Amino acid sequence: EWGYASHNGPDHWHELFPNAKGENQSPIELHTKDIRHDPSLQPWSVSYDGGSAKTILNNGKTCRVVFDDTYDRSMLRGGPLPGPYRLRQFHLHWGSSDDHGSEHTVDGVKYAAELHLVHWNPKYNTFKEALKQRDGIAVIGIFLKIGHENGEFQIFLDALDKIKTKGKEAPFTKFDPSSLFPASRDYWTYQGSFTTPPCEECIVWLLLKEPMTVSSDQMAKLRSLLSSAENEPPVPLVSNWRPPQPINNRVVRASFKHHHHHH
Ligand SMILES: [Zn+2]
Repeated sequence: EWGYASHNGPDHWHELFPNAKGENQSPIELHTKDIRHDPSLQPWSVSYDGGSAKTILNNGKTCRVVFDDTYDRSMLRGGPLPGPYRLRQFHLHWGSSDDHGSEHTVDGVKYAAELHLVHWNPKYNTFKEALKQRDGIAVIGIFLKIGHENGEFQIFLDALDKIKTKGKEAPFTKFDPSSLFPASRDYWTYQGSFTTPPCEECIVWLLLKEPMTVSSDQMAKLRSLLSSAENEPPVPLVSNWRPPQPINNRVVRASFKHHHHHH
């Protein structure tokens, strides 16, 4: 229905999805000088079940891994969340070249890609109902910095062979996404929305400070996917990222103390 071309891109979504025009849209630019450290922000911790991974697919917008959220198996707790959230799926956004690709930016710096781990509050009984609440969904956002090749990320990349084209899907199991987390757990949080239509404003964002490193070759593997079906001309699935939206005056807090700015 929508896309990332010039006729159906972000600047054209609001015409079909009113929420695109909302006041709490994501992503946003992160300027450390305008972000306050909140000492009350507690740590977040996860308990994932690698056996919970179910499918990997290509919907022509990105590549997503779907997990079994029929019950509390892979949970996210702590941080600014009121209770535990179920892991439902993770997907990526990336650019055409290594110099850009992430949706959020930290002090002007863009990364090659951004990984979004999507969770939802069971208190709301159902993902659909949860989508209606401002804190219904929680998303762990991880940046991918080019550097050392990532071993665990390779497990995921290899599977891409099975879903080169749009509309494809295949089994994917025994993969624990926490294996991709950097050593640091410091994060930034604010309330926003899904970066793709309908752009619901039901997300509590947790962006980790330390990015995950991946090799240029590995990113190359990522860009090998196609945004078009099978009996169609090869169209590379690149640039599936949304530019920053207006921060307005939303509170953006940091769980860590940044020593460089004051005494
Ligand atoms: Zn996303």
